[PDB]
Amino acid sequence: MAPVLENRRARHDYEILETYEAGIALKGTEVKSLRAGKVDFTGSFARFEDGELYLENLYIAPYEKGSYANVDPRRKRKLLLHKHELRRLLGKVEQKGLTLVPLKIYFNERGYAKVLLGLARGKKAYEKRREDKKEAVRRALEEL
RNA sequence: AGCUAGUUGGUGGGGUAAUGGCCCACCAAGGCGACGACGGGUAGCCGGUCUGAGAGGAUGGCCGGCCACAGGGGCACUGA
RNA sequence: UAGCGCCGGCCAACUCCGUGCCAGCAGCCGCGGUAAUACGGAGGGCGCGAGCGUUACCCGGAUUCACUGGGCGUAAAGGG
RNA sequence: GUGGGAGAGGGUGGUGGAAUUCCCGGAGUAGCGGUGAAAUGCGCAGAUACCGGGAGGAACGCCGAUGGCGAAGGCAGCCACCUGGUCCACCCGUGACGCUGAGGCGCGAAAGCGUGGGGAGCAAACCGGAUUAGAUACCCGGGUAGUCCACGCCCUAAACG
RNA sequence: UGAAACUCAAAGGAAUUGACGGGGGCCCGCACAAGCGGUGGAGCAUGUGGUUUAAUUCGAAGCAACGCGAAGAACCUUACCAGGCCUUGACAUGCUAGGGAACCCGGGUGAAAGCCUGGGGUGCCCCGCGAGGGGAGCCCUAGCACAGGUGCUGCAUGGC
RNA sequence: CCGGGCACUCUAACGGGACUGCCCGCGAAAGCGGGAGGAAGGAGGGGACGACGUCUGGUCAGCAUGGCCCUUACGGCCUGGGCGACACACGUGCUACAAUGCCCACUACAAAGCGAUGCCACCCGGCAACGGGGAGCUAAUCGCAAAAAGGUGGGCCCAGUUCGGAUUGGGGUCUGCAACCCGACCCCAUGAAGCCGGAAUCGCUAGUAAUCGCGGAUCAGCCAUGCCGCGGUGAAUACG
RNA sequence: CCGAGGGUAGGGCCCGUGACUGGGGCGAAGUCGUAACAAGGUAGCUGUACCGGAAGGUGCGGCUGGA
RNA sequence: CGCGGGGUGGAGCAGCCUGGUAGCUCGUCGGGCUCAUAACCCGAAGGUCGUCGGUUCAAAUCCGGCCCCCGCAACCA
RNA sequence: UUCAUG
RNA sequence: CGAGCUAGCCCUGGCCAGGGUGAAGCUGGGGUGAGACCCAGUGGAGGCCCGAACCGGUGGGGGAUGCAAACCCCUCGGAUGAGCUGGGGCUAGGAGUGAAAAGCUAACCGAGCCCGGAGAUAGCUGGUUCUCCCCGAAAUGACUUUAGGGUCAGCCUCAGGCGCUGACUGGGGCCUGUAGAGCACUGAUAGGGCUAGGGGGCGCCUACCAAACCCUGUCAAACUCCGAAGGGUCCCAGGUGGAGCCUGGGAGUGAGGGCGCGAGCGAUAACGUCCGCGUCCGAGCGCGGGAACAACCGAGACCGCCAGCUAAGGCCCC
RNA sequence: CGCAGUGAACAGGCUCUGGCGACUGUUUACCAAAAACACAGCUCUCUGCGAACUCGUAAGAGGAGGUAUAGGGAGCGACGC
RNA sequence: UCCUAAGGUAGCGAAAUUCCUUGUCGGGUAAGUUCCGACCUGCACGAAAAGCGUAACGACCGGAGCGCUGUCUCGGCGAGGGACCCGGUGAAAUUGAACUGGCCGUGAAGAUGCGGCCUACCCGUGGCAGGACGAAAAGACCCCGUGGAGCUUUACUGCAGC
RNA sequence: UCGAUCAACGGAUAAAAGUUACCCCGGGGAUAACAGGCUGAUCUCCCCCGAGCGUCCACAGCGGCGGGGAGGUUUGGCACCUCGAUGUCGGCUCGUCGCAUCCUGGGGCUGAAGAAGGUCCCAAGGGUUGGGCUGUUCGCCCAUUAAAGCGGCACGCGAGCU
RNA sequence: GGGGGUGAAACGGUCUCGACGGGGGUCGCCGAGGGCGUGGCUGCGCGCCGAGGUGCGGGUGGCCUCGUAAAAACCCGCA
Ligand SMILES: [Mg+2]
Ligand SMILES: [Mg+2]
Ligand SMILES: [Mg+2]
Ligand SMILES: [Mg+2]
Ligand SMILES: [Mg+2]
Ligand SMILES: [Mg+2]
Ligand SMILES: [Mg+2]
Ligand SMILES: [Mg+2]
Ligand SMILES: [Mg+2]
Ligand SMILES: [Mg+2]
Ligand SMILES: [Mg+2]
Ligand SMILES: [Mg+2]
Ligand SMILES: [Mg+2]
Ligand SMILES: [Mg+2]
Ligand SMILES: [Mg+2]
Ligand SMILES: [Mg+2]
Ligand SMILES: [Mg+2]
Ligand SMILES: [Mg+2]
Ligand SMILES: [Mg+2]
Ligand SMILES: [Mg+2]
Ligand SMILES: [Mg+2]
Ligand SMILES: [Mg+2]
Ligand SMILES: [Mg+2]
Ligand SMILES: [Mg+2]
Ligand SMILES: [Mg+2]
Ligand SMILES: [Mg+2]
Ligand SMILES: [Mg+2]
Ligand SMILES: [Mg+2]
Ligand SMILES: [Mg+2]
Ligand SMILES: [Mg+2]
Ligand SMILES: [Mg+2]
Ligand SMILES: [Mg+2]
Ligand SMILES: [Mg+2]
Ligand SMILES: [Mg+2]
Ligand SMILES: [Mg+2]
Ligand SMILES: [Mg+2]
Ligand SMILES: [Mg+2]
Ligand SMILES: [Mg+2]
Ligand SMILES: [Mg+2]
Ligand SMILES: [Mg+2]
Ligand SMILES: [Mg+2]
Ligand SMILES: [Mg+2]
Ligand SMILES: [Mg+2]
Ligand SMILES: [Mg+2]
Ligand SMILES: [Mg+2]
Ligand SMILES: [Mg+2]
Ligand SMILES: [Mg+2]
Ligand SMILES: [Mg+2]
Ligand SMILES: [Mg+2]
Ligand SMILES: [Mg+2]
Ligand SMILES: [Mg+2]
Ligand SMILES: [Mg+2]
Ligand SMILES: [Mg+2]
Ligand SMILES: [Mg+2]
Ligand SMILES: [Mg+2]
Ligand SMILES: [Mg+2]
Ligand SMILES: [Mg+2]
Ligand SMILES: [Mg+2]
Ligand SMILES: [Mg+2]
Ligand SMILES: [Mg+2]
Ligand SMILES: [Mg+2]
Ligand SMILES: [Mg+2]
Ligand SMILES: [Mg+2]
Ligand SMILES: [Mg+2]
Ligand SMILES: [Mg+2]
Ligand SMILES: [Mg+2]
Ligand SMILES: [Mg+2]
Ligand SMILES: [Mg+2]
Ligand SMILES: [Mg+2]
Ligand SMILES: [Mg+2]
Ligand SMILES: [Mg+2]
Ligand SMILES: [Mg+2]
Ligand SMILES: [Mg+2]
Ligand SMILES: [Mg+2]
Ligand SMILES: [Mg+2]
Ligand SMILES: [Mg+2]
Ligand SMILES: [Mg+2]
Ligand SMILES: [Mg+2]
Ligand SMILES: [Mg+2]
Ligand SMILES: [Mg+2]
Ligand SMILES: [Mg+2]
Ligand SMILES: [Mg+2]
Ligand SMILES: [Mg+2]
Ligand SMILES: [Mg+2]
Ligand SMILES: [Mg+2]
Ligand SMILES: [Mg+2]
Ligand SMILES: [Mg+2]
Ligand SMILES: [Mg+2]
Ligand SMILES: [Mg+2]
Ligand SMILES: [Mg+2]
Ligand SMILES: [Mg+2]
Ligand SMILES: [Mg+2]
Ligand SMILES: [Mg+2]
Ligand SMILES: [Mg+2]
Ligand SMILES: [Mg+2]
Ligand SMILES: [Mg+2]
Ligand SMILES: [Mg+2]
Ligand SMILES: [Mg+2]
Ligand SMILES: [Mg+2]
Ligand SMILES: [Mg+2]
Ligand SMILES: [Mg+2]
Ligand SMILES: [Mg+2]
Ligand SMILES: [Mg+2]
Ligand SMILES: [Mg+2]
Ligand SMILES: [Mg+2]
Ligand SMILES: [Mg+2]
Ligand SMILES: [Mg+2]
Ligand SMILES: [Mg+2]
Ligand SMILES: [Mg+2]
Ligand SMILES: [Mg+2]
Ligand SMILES: [Mg+2]
Ligand SMILES: [Mg+2]
Ligand SMILES: [Mg+2]
Ligand SMILES: [Mg+2]
Ligand SMILES: [Mg+2]
Ligand SMILES: [Mg+2]
Ligand SMILES: [Mg+2]
Ligand SMILES: [Mg+2]
Ligand SMILES: [Mg+2]
Ligand SMILES: [Mg+2]
Ligand SMILES: [Mg+2]
Ligand SMILES: [Mg+2]
Ligand SMILES: [Mg+2]
Ligand SMILES: [Mg+2]
Ligand SMILES: [Mg+2]
Ligand SMILES: [Mg+2]
Ligand SMILES: [Mg+2]
Ligand SMILES: [Mg+2]
Ligand SMILES: [Mg+2]
Ligand SMILES: [Mg+2]
Ligand SMILES: [Mg+2]
Ligand SMILES: [Mg+2]
Ligand SMILES: [Mg+2]
Ligand SMILES: [Mg+2]
Ligand SMILES: [Mg+2]
Ligand SMILES: [Mg+2]
Repeated sequence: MAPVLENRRARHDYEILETYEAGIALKGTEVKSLRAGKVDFTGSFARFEDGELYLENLYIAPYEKGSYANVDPRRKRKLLLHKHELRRLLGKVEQKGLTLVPLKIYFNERGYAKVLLGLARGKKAYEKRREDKKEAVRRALEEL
């Protein structure tokens, strides 16, 4: 029921080489909050641990109908890919120096949520500032 | 930014070791106030101490002087 | 018995490793994004040493309340 | 003080023409208006332009300026009245009467407000026309308060040299 | 008349060098204008985006990437994917060392590579009519340092 | 083709020639407007040439290279596939959409080139691509080679056509161990879209644009219509 | 009589708090316009009034820190 | 609870005439412009016409009736 | 003389 | 005809005890250049304040055939004003007057009262006065500005004429399409088999997820291949009865109701409502039973009788 | 001197707020006195005087022996905005 | 984006207006459907049928405190005038006759009167009011009347006036 | 032969709309609102079947889908008495009754260790509070209580009152 | 206290919009996770009972030798 979400800083931070419509296996209740918009990806990507992907460190609120049936909210959820795609990205992590970041969590005609993963390079826009006068002149005094 | 009505002054007392509205009677309208009265906040004050180039700024612990307090407040007695 | 601070500049004393805008540092400027003399450790150094640092407070720097010792066109400031 | 001087200094009272609008009459005919270009609008109900007469309001072209006066605001047709400031000369008189001034008091553009009056132009608001993505704006048509007078308040300003 | 809380490490004045201007002046270039022929319409070729894919290798991204690196992709190229495989290896040597030392011929398994496999067997250092032994190139085995990377980073770089 | 021979065109060295050099007008001078002679004019026309630096431009995938990472794999070998896929979009080009055009024949006219495991003359065979002999060339000597557009005179008759040549089927030749993904051509069928193009946009100031072919590179073949060069015909306009 | 203290009633000053609200600072590369600085594409700023989501616009006047 | 009024493109709406002839703005997709997004320009495309049953040759059109939405009433006691 | 933003 | 109440106005008289606040002025002072202004005093202003008379009537209580067809008590509002009030006067009926309520206008005003038209009209309610005897309804249809009324027909009576025709029955002959029942049609249908179009991957393909057929099942007011009881009509008969048919006079009635049966509406509710066939009450509750009780059961009251037999119902007593 | 001194009688309960109406008034005689009506004030409109308007068939009268700062009507109802 | 002539401005705002509604928060109270202050998805405020304020004022209306109290928990006592007794004068509305019990039924559907039972000597006086569908007013609400008025109007038709 | 949405269609006028809470008259229980009645759809109660819960186990407690009643207190339906009047909501006052019980007294089961409680059977003899808000019955609360009963009696009660 | 409504969207008809692991099943040859294997093929099969060996030997039970009976230490302390 939720619209397309946004990984705001990752869309505006990492260069998206290509995408995948991945999948998430929700571990039992973390559904309606993601169906109402409670998701914040800041400090999260999708990390493998030697066989499979987990969407790491994603904070979703435990739903308030479960008065005591809450879940640890920022966890590593079992992401879903294909198997050749999965071992492909498992290779590509060590081939190219990537980081695998989500872009959105959008729903399909089966009424399911799919986390749109995407590749990174870094998109290094960070300006290493040119040297001010009071360091260039003491480097020049060293050069004297 | 006005304040004060024992407030300001006199006379006559009373009390005090003693002057004094220190307190009481009667009369007189006075006393104070932008040189900061009144109200509020803060504060023991000073020799000093610290700092400062000096002027000054801060501070008043210990030591020394003085006031005030002795659970808060009032009150006299005794006695120099 | 020798420790504590500090080593980007101010401020005396610099390399390596680990970290990768994270963990963290910080008094200001700012460092941190994969070669970090600014973070964490080691080496080395510097300062002080039974102390070294931090904090708060005060004075100095602050000529930044200017009496010594500032200004007022445009900088804050001329009153219509 | 004596003699003058210049001045949009201020206030009162008149007064003059141009121009705008409106009215009235004469003529007039298919448009005028408007912009960068248009439409809105005004117009065959005789509009625009043109002539003549009248009303009435406001500002005063040229002179006129890099001018003058005023303490500041400001102040501009001309006349008269009342009146301030200021300057020159004479060196005539007073004999330091001086200067600045917190608080005061007065003046204080323009806007604004009150009570009347006046209302021609201009014109916030407002309505329309385009404009533009949108336009609450520029541009254009209209259009009230206001602008104006008198009294009375407001008392700010890039009240700046 | 006129605060503080809180916040900022600046706010700001003049001036300089630039950049910019829907600012000016002057001057220019196929920049416009004047022309002629095109593209965009169509079919194809090639390159690219995207999608697909097991992979559709990667890089280039306004001008200044897009008939470009690619002045030759059936395999080679090929870096990619799939599968068969090999491990100090296609290679550069250099060491310890039983071995074979230069090398030729095939057979079998196999998609090929690879792996398994049998017949001829070295002048020379040499003391040699001697048994031969130290032992010099090269080559295979077991190892060693290492080779290798079209893996990343052209904001760490040279070069261009 | 030579016998005689080099006159020339040429070839490729070395030289000259063009500099405001002359003269006039303007002008302080530089220089400008013009003229003459010259083959040429006021940088004669083109190249190569691209400053200090910017875009933290591009390339670690041409190489070199610091750093980090893989080291029975991210290395290495091979077979096969892909790099060519396709719902579409884009960029650059090519052919087109015709009668100034197209088809067949015939005859001209270039420079630049490039070739001993190559270019292949000239025959024979095959309509043809090509195949079998084989001449010459170590190449101003032989070859690619035909030049095309032009011209000649025959066709077509404004027609989606004798325009167009995409597509698809069939017959084949070469290269290569190998043409199915995916080669090039040849031939015979096929004959589509397309009848000058939206909003926009590009190229060009003289041998330029336009049109036409040729060569080369890499290369077994080739994707080539691309690129790099060469010449043939050869404009309009630039008021400003 | 005065008298500390207590009460009552009403003042003053200061402080905490108060649904809600007006603004203010400050966040993350939010939305919305483009007001300013270039004749900021309507010269700007200010007084004041009115209006307008909003910067702002317009009127009257000033100023030049505009031509 | 009863009247009457709508249902039409992603949304907002014209409509559709006895039934046969369906569109408009914005949005959309592709292009063009732009350094890039806006804006603007060019090509189209999109709809079981509220479901359902009815007479009809044929329904979106006309007749019912049912579901959502709108506007009304729900008065006298 | 038009025309908003990174 | 009334403004003798009241509402307003005109003229002319009256009335308002007493206190209190302290306005403008005026006087003096402060101030200033002059003032504005600010103090004190003085003054006496007011739809000013408290408050009696007076006017009014706010809240409550009493009163309620009262003391009174508006009162009394307590409490209140105004009380020098838009005041109150005496006298003299004006205005009058769709008109006056109104500080507005449609209030007031002679004790009841959305149009006074009195007389007259006028014995208005009343589809309405009431009421209708002696006796006996005979016969005796209806509450239905059509139409109504009609629904409580009326016209006509139906039912009723009277008189006359006609003379077995009448209700009822028997015999015949028909008509019809209800109850039943059945799928022959129009539809709805349940299970199984067969098999056209969509759904599972869809190339032929896969469960009654699905037409027609097919056996077996059913249902219908708007279905009938059938279809009775009956009912209607005609004829031939029985039928002498407050039977009929016709003409004329007089009507009443057109609010019906219960019960039974057939149905509708409702809920397979109502002493519900609307019909059809009756019946009964209406008008027979007059009587018996039902405990009582119009319509249930029995039965049609001319009168009498201290006779009898009986119906429904009873038989222990009441 | 009383418990008590307007010693009896007459003789205000007050405050905080909020609505509505500015206020004082006036009304529904005889169930409503109010948040109604009026009210000064505000604007609109009409009327140049044989005035509009009103009453009356007409004269005539009110208007008014008034004259736009005046009358008639309508609305709102002090004041502030 | 459609419609309009135009889409409600300021100021108010669950209101004398808010249906849902006791909106939802606050405040007061122990507890507050009312009150006050707020927020405003205002069925349906809103600018001279004026809007929002407003000091004074009000026999207005709403809500709180304080004081005081028989208003009340919850009543009590006492006086006076009636009431009650006696003497005097002595009305009234109403009235079918009444020799007028209660309950279960029943009946025009709410009985003293009918049936069954159960109580019950005849007659008063003072009382309370439950019944006699008590009285009063030929319902004042509703309906019918082809009634009647008042009033309105872009009902119809006239007339005044113009 | 033509002029009728004279369609209110056997056609009142050739021509006609509203309102009355300012009302008035004649009438009606022919015709409503209150109440009663008949009914019992709805409402309240208990009653069957028992899927299914209740870890297990239909039944301690529950009880789908459905069914059968009772009671007349709700909202109604019907219009039968009353419109020549049956005064009408609530409160006060006084009560009285029913049981389908809220306590209290008994008791059964219990998923009843004890204390509690739940549910069901008997059981009206006695109770069943004081407040805040609202006109309120009813509710929401406040503080209690052993419990703060559900009703009827013309939604008891106005010839008793407000 | 009841009526309405959702707390993943065709008034049914499918699938984890496809994939990830966790459960189970299918397919094959890969010959082997395990193994009955299985016949063309192709033997004389060598363990007891035993003692010993390298530079001064605790180790090392057959890591080797060998039959009327006897041979070498592949490593460890290693002055
Ligand atoms: Mg940064
Ligand atoms: Mg940086
Ligand atoms: Mg710096
Ligand atoms: Mg002493
Ligand atoms: Mg003293
Ligand atoms: Mg100092
Ligand atoms: Mg003390
Ligand atoms: Mg003490
Ligand atoms: Mg002493
Ligand atoms: Mg140093
Ligand atoms: Mg970290
Ligand atoms: Mg540190
Ligand atoms: Mg690193
Ligand atoms: Mg480092
Ligand atoms: Mg300091
Ligand atoms: Mg200092
Ligand atoms: Mg000084
Ligand atoms: Mg400044
Ligand atoms: Mg200044
Ligand atoms: Mg003047
Ligand atoms: Mg001057
Ligand atoms: Mg002198
Ligand atoms: Mg002004
Ligand atoms: Mg004003
Ligand atoms: Mg003014
Ligand atoms: Mg517009
Ligand atoms: Mg004004
Ligand atoms: Mg001023
Ligand atoms: Mg100002
Ligand atoms: Mg100035
Ligand atoms: Mg100035
Ligand atoms: Mg431009
Ligand atoms: Mg094209
Ligand atoms: Mg084309
Ligand atoms: Mg690419
Ligand atoms: Mg390029
Ligand atoms: Mg290939
Ligand atoms: Mg290949
Ligand atoms: Mg080896
Ligand atoms: Mg880096
Ligand atoms: Mg570079
Ligand atoms: Mg040249
Ligand atoms: Mg590298
Ligand atoms: Mg790379
Ligand atoms: Mg290299
Ligand atoms: Mg490899
Ligand atoms: Mg390629
Ligand atoms: Mg092309
Ligand atoms: Mg041709
Ligand atoms: Mg060549
Ligand atoms: Mg040959
Ligand atoms: Mg050659
Ligand atoms: Mg040649
Ligand atoms: Mg073209
Ligand atoms: Mg164009
Ligand atoms: Mg070539
Ligand atoms: Mg190529
Ligand atoms: Mg953020
Ligand atoms: Mg601006
Ligand atoms: Mg701007
Ligand atoms: Mg601008
Ligand atoms: Mg402008
Ligand atoms: Mg400027
Ligand atoms: Mg505004
Ligand atoms: Mg602005
Ligand atoms: Mg404006
Ligand atoms: Mg459409
Ligand atoms: Mg729609
Ligand atoms: Mg009503
Ligand atoms: Mg333009
Ligand atoms: Mg623009
Ligand atoms: Mg923006
Ligand atoms: Mg008379
Ligand atoms: Mg009067
Ligand atoms: Mg005086
Ligand atoms: Mg007085
Ligand atoms: Mg008075
Ligand atoms: Mg009275
Ligand atoms: Mg009084
Ligand atoms: Mg009074
Ligand atoms: Mg009084
Ligand atoms: Mg009289
Ligand atoms: Mg009247
Ligand atoms: Mg009347
Ligand atoms: Mg009358
Ligand atoms: Mg009569
Ligand atoms: Mg008559
Ligand atoms: Mg009738
Ligand atoms: Mg039947
Ligand atoms: Mg059938
Ligand atoms: Mg049929
Ligand atoms: Mg029949
Ligand atoms: Mg009738
Ligand atoms: Mg009878
Ligand atoms: Mg009987
Ligand atoms: Mg017998
Ligand atoms: Mg007294
Ligand atoms: Mg009043
Ligand atoms: Mg009255
Ligand atoms: Mg009053
Ligand atoms: Mg009254
Ligand atoms: Mg007069
Ligand atoms: Mg009013
Ligand atoms: Mg509200
Ligand atoms: Mg409320
Ligand atoms: Mg509360
Ligand atoms: Mg209350
Ligand atoms: Mg409203
Ligand atoms: Mg108005
Ligand atoms: Mg108000
Ligand atoms: Mg009052
Ligand atoms: Mg109260
Ligand atoms: Mg009492
Ligand atoms: Mg008796
Ligand atoms: Mg009875
Ligand atoms: Mg009897
Ligand atoms: Mg009684
Ligand atoms: Mg009665
Ligand atoms: Mg009656
Ligand atoms: Mg009638
Ligand atoms: Mg009348
Ligand atoms: Mg007429
Ligand atoms: Mg007629
Ligand atoms: Mg009719
Ligand atoms: Mg009346
Ligand atoms: Mg009235
Ligand atoms: Mg009754
Ligand atoms: Mg029942
Ligand atoms: Mg049942
Ligand atoms: Mg009952
Ligand atoms: Mg009835
Ligand atoms: Mg009645
Ligand atoms: Mg137990
Ligand atoms: Mg009881
Ligand atoms: Mg009752
Ligand atoms: Mg009563």
